[PDB]
Amino acid sequence: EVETFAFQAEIAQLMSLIINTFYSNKEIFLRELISNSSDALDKIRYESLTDPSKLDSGKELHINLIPNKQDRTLTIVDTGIGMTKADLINNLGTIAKSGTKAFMEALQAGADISMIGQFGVGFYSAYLVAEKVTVITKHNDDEQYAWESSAGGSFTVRTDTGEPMGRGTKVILHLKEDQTEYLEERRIKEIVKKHSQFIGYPITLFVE
Ligand SMILES: CSc1nc(-c2ccc(C)cc2C)c2c(C#N)c[nH]c2n1
Repeated sequence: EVETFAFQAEIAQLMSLIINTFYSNKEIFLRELISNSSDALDKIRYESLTDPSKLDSGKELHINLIPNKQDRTLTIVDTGIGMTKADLINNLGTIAKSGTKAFMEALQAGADISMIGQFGVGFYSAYLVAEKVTVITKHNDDEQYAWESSAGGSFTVRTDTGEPMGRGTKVILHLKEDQTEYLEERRIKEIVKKHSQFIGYPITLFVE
């Protein structure tokens, strides 16, 4: 069943900072998560220009936004390259130790939280609006895994059973009680239009 890991001290810190720092422009979380999905989809793309059997786990390269009012969740699904178990543990494939260093320094020197994606740690912006984040992932080589964290210094990794996905990553944001605006069609559309309107892959906003 479930393995528990300690975040590296630098990530544990960034996350406390993201969670605790007063910052009203929370919406940038969606641009950062769509920008990582797009990066993951560029990667599966690049790979398949030399090995087309890579697209056998699925040819459609896209991004879905799925809000669920009853579960209070907003899910970003992509059919990107996915992460193997080691990717997920090595904090979701990021240089997060060195990025938090560069980021926390960039903040000292006049940056604001909205620039987080320049240091390749934009994922953690999910903790502006979510109390809990589950990342379900499937890379061609490996199993389907679930990663989960409610911050506080640890995360879990397990094998995910059932809901097979073929290839990619889902980020499920369990929203905080007072960030439910991010479940509204109108607000999601406004934010994609403000910050993500020239992404290179179709983004579909699901209706409830
Ligand atoms: C390289 S495969 C991959 N990785 C990520 C991702 C990247 C970095 C981090 C810290 C976390 C995730 C889930 C996403 C992601 C996010 N966030 C959305 N799709 C993704 N696909």
